[PDB]
This record gives sequence, structure tokens and C-alpha cells, in this order.
Amino acid sequence: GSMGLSRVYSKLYKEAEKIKKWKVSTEAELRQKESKLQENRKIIEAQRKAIQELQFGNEKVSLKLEEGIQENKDLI
Amino acid sequence: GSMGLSRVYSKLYKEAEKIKKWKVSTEAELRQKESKLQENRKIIEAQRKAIQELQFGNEKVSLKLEEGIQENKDLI
Amino acid sequence: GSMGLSRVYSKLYKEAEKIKKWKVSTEAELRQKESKLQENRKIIEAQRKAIQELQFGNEKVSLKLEEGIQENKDLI
Amino acid sequence: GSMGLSRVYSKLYKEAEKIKKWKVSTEAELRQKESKLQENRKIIEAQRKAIQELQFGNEKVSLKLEEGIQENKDLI
Repeated sequence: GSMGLSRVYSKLYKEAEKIKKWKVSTEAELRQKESKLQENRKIIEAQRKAIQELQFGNEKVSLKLEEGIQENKDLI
Repeated sequence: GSMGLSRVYSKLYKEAEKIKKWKVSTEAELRQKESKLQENRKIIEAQRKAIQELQFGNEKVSLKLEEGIQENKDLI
Repeated sequence: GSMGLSRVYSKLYKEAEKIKKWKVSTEAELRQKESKLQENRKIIEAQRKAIQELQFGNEKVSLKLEEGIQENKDLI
Repeated sequence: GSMGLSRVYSKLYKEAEKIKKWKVSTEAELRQKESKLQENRKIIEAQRKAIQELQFGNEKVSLKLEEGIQENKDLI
């Protein structure tokens, strides 16, 4: 056991490699999750405005149909 | 035949009565036909204006339906 | 005045002519009034059925508009 | 410098603490990003189906309006 420090040294090297590798891995996954979150915010805002416009349109159509009913019903 | 003129006279009286009666009859029927003709002109003008108003209404209803279709179709 | 009867005779002839002429005149006017009355009945029945069909149509249009309103209003 | 190893030892302890702390931090942020991504998928699928139903409704309304126009236009 005249080389305990060489074994400590070798062990520390391997652990540093595992930790560096973990860093690379976890950061990369973070950037991918963040990227796809940003994409998600875009899609969600898009769909929100779309639903808003569709419902506004349905209100306009309702007013026209009501006008047509008034006109028609004076005739009956 | 010492009274031929009395027979002429009696015959003329009867014919005058028949003609007077015919006058009364035909005039009365004329007034009734004229009366009901005037009624007919009223009904016909009434129905004419009614049909006019109904068709005008149908044009207004058509414009409203067309507007509603435009509004609806922008949404599809 | 040895010809009173000739004067009666001449007067009767003239009156018969006036009455015959009146007959022709009044009958002719009767046929014309009757003719135009019959025409009037045709026009009136025509317009009646027309108004009937138009109002029936307006009821059908009303049902369609009501259906369109139901469909539209579920969306709002 | 009779205690170089004590200084190595102390340094290693501090680095292990920094790395452990980093682990806690990055995992926690991962769980939060994943959580909010899952929420995002729910919202997006919800809005998708909503837009689908709204557009289907607009097609139904269009057919009704077209029927009403047919009915109306036979009248004009």
C-alpha cells in the first residue's frame, strides 16, 4: 500500500470525468426543454388569438342572422 | 171588331209595363255589377301592393343572409 | 186632324226604335261588365294563391334562420 | 508545507459541496421545466380540439345559411 495516493488520484480523475459528462448532459437537456417551452408559448399564444378571432366572428354572424330574422318575421 | 183600337190600346199598355219592368231589372243589375267591379279593383290593388311589399322584404332578407354567409365563410 | 192615328203610328215606330237601341246598348254593356268581372275573379284568385305561397316560403326561411341561429349560438 | 494533504482534503470537501448543490439545483429546475411542459401539452391539445369544434360548427352554420338562401331565393 505504498501507492494509496496514486489510487486516490486515479479515483478523483474518474469522478471528475463522470461529473463533467453529467454537466454536458444536463445542460444540453436544459437547453432542449427551454427551446421546446419557448416553442410551446408561441403555439399557445397563436391558438389563443385564433379562438378569439373565431368567437368574434361567431358574434358577427349571430348579429346578421338576427337581422335576417327580424326582416323575415315582419313578412309573416 | 168595333173595338180594334181598344185591343191595340190594351196591348200597348201591357208592353209598356213589360218594358218598364225590364228597365228596372237591367239598371239594378248594372248597378250591382258596377258595385262589385269597384270592389274588385280595390281587392286587386290591395293584393298587388301586398305582393310588392313581400317581394321587397324577400330581397332585404336575401341581403342579410348573404352578409351572414360572408361573415361565416371568412371563418372556415 | 183626320190623321191622328197616322201620328200615333209614327210615334210608336220611333219609340220602338229607341227601345230596341236601348236593348242592344244595355245588353252589350252587361256582357262587357260580366266579361271583366270574370277576368277579375281570375286575377284575384291568382294573387291570393301567390300571397299564400310567398307567406309559406317566409315560414320555411324563418325555420332555416332559426336553425342557423341555434348552430351559431352553441359556438358563442 | 507539512499539511499539503490537509489542504487538498479541505479543497475536495468544498468542491463536493458545490457539486452536490449544483445537482439539487439542476434537478429541481428540470422537474419544473418538465412539469410546465406537461401543462403545455395539455393546454395545446385543449385549444386544438376547441378550434376543431368551432370550425366544424362554422361548417354547420354555413349549410343552414345556404339552405335559407335557397328557400328565400325561390321567392324572388
